[PDB]
Amino acid sequence: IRVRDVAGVEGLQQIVLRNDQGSIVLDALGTAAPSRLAVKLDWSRLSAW
Amino acid sequence: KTLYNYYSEGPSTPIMPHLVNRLRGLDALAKVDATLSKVDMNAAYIFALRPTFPYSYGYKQRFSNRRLTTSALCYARTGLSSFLTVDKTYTSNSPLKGGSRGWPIFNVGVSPHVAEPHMRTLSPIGLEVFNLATSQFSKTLLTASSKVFTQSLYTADILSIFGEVFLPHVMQPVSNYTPILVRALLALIHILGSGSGNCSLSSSIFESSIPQFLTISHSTNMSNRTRYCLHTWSAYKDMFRNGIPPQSTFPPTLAPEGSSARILIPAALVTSPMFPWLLVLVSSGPQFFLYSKDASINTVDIGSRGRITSPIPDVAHLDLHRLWNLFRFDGYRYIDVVIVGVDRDYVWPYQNGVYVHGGKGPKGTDNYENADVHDGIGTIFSSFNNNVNVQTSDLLLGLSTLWNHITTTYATEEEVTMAIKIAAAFALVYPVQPIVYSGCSRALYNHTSYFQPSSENCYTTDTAEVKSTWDTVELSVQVNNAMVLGMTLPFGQPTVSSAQWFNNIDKAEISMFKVGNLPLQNLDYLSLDMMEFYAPTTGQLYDIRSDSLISSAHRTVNLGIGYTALADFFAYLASVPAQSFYHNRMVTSPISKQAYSVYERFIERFIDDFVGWGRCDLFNLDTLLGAKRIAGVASSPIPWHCSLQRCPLPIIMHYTGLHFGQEHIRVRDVAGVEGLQQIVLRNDQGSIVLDALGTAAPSRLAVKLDWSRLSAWYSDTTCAIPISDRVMEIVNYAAIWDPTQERRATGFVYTYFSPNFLSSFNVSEPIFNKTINLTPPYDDTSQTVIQNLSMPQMLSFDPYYESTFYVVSADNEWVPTSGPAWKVPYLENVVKRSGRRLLAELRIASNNGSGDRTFLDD
Amino acid sequence: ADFFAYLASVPAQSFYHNRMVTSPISKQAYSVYERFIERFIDDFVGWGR
Amino acid sequence: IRVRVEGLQQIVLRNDQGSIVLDALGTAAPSRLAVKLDWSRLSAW
Amino acid sequence: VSEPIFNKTINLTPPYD
Repeated sequence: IRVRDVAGVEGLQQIVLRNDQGSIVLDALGTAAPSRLAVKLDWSRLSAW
Repeated sequence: KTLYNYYSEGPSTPIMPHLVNRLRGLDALAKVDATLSKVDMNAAYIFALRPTFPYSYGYKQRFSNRRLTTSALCYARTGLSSFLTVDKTYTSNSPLKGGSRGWPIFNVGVSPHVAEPHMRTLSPIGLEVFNLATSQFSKTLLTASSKVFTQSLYTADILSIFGEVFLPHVMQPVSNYTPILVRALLALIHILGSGSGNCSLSSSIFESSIPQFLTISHSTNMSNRTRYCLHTWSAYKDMFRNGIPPQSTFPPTLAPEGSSARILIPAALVTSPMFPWLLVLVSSGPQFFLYSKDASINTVDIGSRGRITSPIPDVAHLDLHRLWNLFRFDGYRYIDVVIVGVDRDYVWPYQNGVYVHGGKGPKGTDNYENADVHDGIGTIFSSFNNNVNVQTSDLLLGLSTLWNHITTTYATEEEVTMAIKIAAAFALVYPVQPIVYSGCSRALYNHTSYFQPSSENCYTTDTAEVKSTWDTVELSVQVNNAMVLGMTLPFGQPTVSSAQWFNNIDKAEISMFKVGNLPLQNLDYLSLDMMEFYAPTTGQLYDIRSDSLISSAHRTVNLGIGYTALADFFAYLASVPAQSFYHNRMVTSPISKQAYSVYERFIERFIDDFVGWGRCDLFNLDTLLGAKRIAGVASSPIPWHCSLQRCPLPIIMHYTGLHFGQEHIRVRDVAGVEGLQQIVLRNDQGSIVLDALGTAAPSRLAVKLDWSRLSAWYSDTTCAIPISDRVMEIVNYAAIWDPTQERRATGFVYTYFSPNFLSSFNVSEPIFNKTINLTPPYDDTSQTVIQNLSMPQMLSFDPYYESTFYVVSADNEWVPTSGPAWKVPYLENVVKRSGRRLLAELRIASNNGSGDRTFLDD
Repeated sequence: ADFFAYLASVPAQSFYHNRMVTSPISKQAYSVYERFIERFIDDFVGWGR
Repeated sequence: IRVRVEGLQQIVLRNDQGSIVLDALGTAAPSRLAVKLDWSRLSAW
Repeated sequence: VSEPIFNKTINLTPPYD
């Protein structure tokens, strides 16, 4: 379980949705779920997930 | 570098060099990316003008078994972002919750000092004129070189009308654009609003966000206007003898109103959006008043537990002033605007019905003969007309364009830096400091003159949730006047001037005393640069953030908050009591002027060491010593033991490096009497009456030799403030013993912030719109215990002479060297970027795929 | 200029009669495009852009 | 008997209305230990 | 005052009383 304070945006991804008029509608932060290959190379990723 | 380096560094023994070096380092860290007011205006504005200061909070108690908050997270902000008043057309007298009857005016004068002009390079035409004027002639009657003698000293027949008009300036080419840059920074910050979002005297009404729509109001009485005349170049030069207008027009600084200044602008630059902002920012102000278009949408009321009520109960009878309305600037009173290169049928592209001297006339005729004088900037371009609704982005577009043009073409890095530092002195506005008072223990009732608990200037208006017991201010007329008179700027100066607009009568009251002064902008430099007689300085910025108005404004607000924090630190070191800044500062104990005599030394040394401007323009005692005093407002019975402190403690720790962590709370068992003193009182019969234990408060010299003593002093004397009752836990065990007081026993003072205001700290950005949750969902400690963000007790109740005083045991069971028995609030600064700030950083640093920065990187 | 507008992703519709009332993409596109234009003008023409 | 550098103290007292009522200079009477270590201090006293 | 100009806005009163 992670308790980090975060000040540098490492590991973060911007999630954007835009309508047909070109205007942004969501613009939310997000973290990427690990792939099964990633856990195959490092099983602790599954524990973190 | 914010933490790790700076948050792990504490104060050093020579404290002024340490504080100045830290402030320089923090200014280098103040970074809002310039390519952010491109994709998201509002987020960039919020980041620039309303910074956050994250910190962690906790409490400690010795024998509790109750959970209590341990590592909470909060975001501390300072300042008024706008001002709430009764509307102009309120004919009633019933008090309105949050609506002040009037507002302060922070009147700024014209400095007697002149910004030092640095050297400039001439353009090819200026160089031609210089070479002509320095050439060798025979001065015979055959050529025109004799006309300087046969016609007049001021003849154009050798250097043209232009080289003749600009001859003194091309003999010695210099310029300085600091005054206009200062006015630009101030206009941006005052229109948008720095601070915490608080927008009232009520400490609980908050402005939802940066306003989106503004409305302009004219006032003949309050406004500080400039008179304008419009001429074509041909018409302007035809009103002087043999043509040839005067060479220099810069007036003496003591008499800017004596003559008429002129500005020479080519026809190409007139249509620029920066031109009306050029006429503003160099004139007197405010020439018009700015209000939020609708107060119901952008104002909220925050309860003591964080509940947000969007429509506050008296929206329809309130006006939300911008800080623009609270400041008054002195500049030029008469300005001639001369357009160069237009025909005799020239038409003023802005406001209709305005005819340029020598342009198109009212009847459709050309070569208009009258030089009409227009009173105020609003009588020309209609974008500043009365009752005009505008969106703030279009209003500030011209300001941003002006800043970029001047800084990238005419100014230098030194001018921009100096303008930022000067503007910081006027960038923030704070309310009168609220303080509470613990009272003293019943066991010491006969040895005190301050037995009962009390509070001063604690005003809240939320009725949705339960109100804190310390907030008992009733906003009557006299109290409203006193609280307005207590409001201060970052260096602590209050204002004596104020305005008032209700019923249907518009009235202003300006005093001779001024909060400060700004230098005049020399219009000759502007004319020379727009007429292209000086070479541009385009390659002399060296910084980045200087070409952008918004990044510079962020630097200015950061510096201004730093000024406030350092001023509070200095007031603590100088032992300046909070009451020395209230409305009745001049009629209470003589300690006020004595404290000023030390406070001024601290501020003057800081300003000389860091800013570099003339000190008297940025801080002086005139408004402090010119206090008016309201008769019908008696002061609360509180001892003068707490310092000035307009900022919460975490901000002060950010700017000074003070450490107030949990490691300073003492839990010793005590078996040997080390560090203890016996406090004895005897009556005239020789019998003992008190015989109490006590610990000696540290002297300022002791903390100067060891700054950790100050951290320990905070732990030994601070208690968490309760919500529902006026019984602080500390008074059950401890009291102050002051031999310099006739009755030696007192309680504790504790600068106050109120739970409503503290709930605004629960969100990482100051946006409050009924979808934000300010209530801590899994911690109920704040339901009964308020954070204590006050600076500790003052360490000296006499500005000049040092006398030891003590914390004594009031109950005879608690031993002072054992440690506190109450709840002790430790603190720590934390580096933490908000989610909104991280999203913006991803936009402009990892998802920025603009064509430039890819293809024009070479 | 056409090549720059392509490299700067300046849409064709940002030069129509209704370029201001259609989308906020237009102002951003102008901001990007003017940099290419000024850089070229200074590098080649030498006159004041 | 003295007839003519700084071993004195400024003694301050204030009342409830923040007003200084004494603001006077004073000098400390010697302790009996000081008299024991220097008997001329009693003569000065 | 630094200059011999005295009309109406000049403050000739002694500073800080």
